Amino acid sequence: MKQTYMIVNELDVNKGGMTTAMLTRSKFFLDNEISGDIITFDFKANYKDILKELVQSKKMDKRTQMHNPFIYFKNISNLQHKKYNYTMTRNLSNLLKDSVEIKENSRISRFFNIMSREYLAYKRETEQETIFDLFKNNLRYKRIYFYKGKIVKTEVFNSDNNLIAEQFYDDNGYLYLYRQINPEKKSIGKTYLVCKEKQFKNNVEFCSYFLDKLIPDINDNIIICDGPGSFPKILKTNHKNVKKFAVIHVNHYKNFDDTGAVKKQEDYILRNANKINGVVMLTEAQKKDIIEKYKITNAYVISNFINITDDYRDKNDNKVVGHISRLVPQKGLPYLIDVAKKVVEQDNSVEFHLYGTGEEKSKIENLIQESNLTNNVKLLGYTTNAIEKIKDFRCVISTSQFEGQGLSLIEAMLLKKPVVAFDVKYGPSDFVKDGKNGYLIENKDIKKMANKILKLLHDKELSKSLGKHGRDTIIDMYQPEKLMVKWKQLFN
Ligand SMILES: O=P(O)(O)OC[C@@H](O)[C@@H](O)[C@@H](O)COP(=O)(O)OC[C@@H](O)[C@@H](O)[C@@H](O)COP(=O)(O)O
Repeated sequence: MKQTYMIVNELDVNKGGMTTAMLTRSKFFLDNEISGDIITFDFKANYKDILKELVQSKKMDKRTQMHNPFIYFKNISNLQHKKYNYTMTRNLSNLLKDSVEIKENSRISRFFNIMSREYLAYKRETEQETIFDLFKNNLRYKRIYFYKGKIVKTEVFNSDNNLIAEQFYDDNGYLYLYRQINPEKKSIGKTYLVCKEKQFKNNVEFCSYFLDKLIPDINDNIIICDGPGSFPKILKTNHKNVKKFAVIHVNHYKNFDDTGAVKKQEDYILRNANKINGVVMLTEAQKKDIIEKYKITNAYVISNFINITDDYRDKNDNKVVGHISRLVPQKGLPYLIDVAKKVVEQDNSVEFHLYGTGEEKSKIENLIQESNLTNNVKLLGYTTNAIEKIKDFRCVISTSQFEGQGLSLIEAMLLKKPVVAFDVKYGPSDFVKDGKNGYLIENKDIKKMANKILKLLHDKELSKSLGKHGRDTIIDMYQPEKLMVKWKQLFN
């Protein structure tokens, strides 16, 4: 049967967006006898520890594997030697051979050659990590990295101490990879593979070659590009039999813009749409605006699997409005404090709870101070247990000006809760049924959002009845077996 290779630049912990969605997608795929392997392109010396924590935290599937061009070309370079080459290590043992070791503490140390009458290098020693910074006239020109007893990587610097080149070593202590890095532009340039004895113009070229070397061109092996900046590496491949679909996650338009502009990264993925086997997106509304901005015929509509099956008995009848989302501009919290100003104007017993951490903490604190809704509108901060404090809220307001699918609300609905959400660009219009499960209010209409939010708070039954429909509405639209069937229809 057919095997999948999802694509993104990096994978780590504390990443809860694209990564979570890609990793969730893999789980369902394996259950439908299709492999959901990930492809990354960055160098992590400890990439093995990061992958094990994700599996242990039940965020990654044991069956999901990760392909990386540092791991791949190391395992191939490892084959061409038998013994460990301590050449680099001894070259360093030879640079510091006759130098005084000034141990500043248990971690920091400096080497001084009496004959050279100048400090030669610095040593930072920690648990399983030892770094060497080498100098010439008190100017850093090199950095030697050690991890698990062996040299893993060396970094070369210039006069301005800016990174000019990186070198990657295999498990037999040999140079298998190295690249040029533009000093000021901090951009990856001329990449040189050693075991292939090949030269790549940029990282994009190298990674295309890495995909050609990893994914065997065949009708079965399908490539799903999820990372927007990862697409050039997938568009410029030599595969002729391997299928390639792109997925637009967030809203494609340039955020908080009225000029009809589209984010550069996401603009390029849609202009080369023809070259791909199809450009898939979460909402049907985006399939229209995409056939408007790019007149595409390959655009498909498949939603990101909903991993929420929460069933509970809501009895907490308290006048409280909840908004669990990061404090990013796209959430438009300033509208939420306008809605709160009109809500607390009629009913002074209505409390506003905002949960999350981000770039607008001081913006909201000065906004809450204005109008003096201090005890009413409060910030609860980051919380692991979202469901528990959500179960307590009477209703969930979304003042977000743009969104991908409205995951924040799709979750509040699954927690049988009413939702007064602003009609968003590819947002609530897809699930929020005005009067049936919530209140889709036209954007920038505080007054319309306020009176409706008050109506939910002033009707213990209506709010519970609307919310009861909410969970059933989401379960009905977003069905795994048919979502998987939509995926299968693209693969077949
Ligand atoms: O041209 P290159 O030199 O090869 O590299 C420059 C390139 O333009 C960058 O690598 C891209 O910004 C990164 O590409 P991606 O968009 O595929 O990276 C994914 C992104 O970093 C994303 O934020 C990540 O998956 C984790 O997100 P989350 O924490 O929301 O789940």
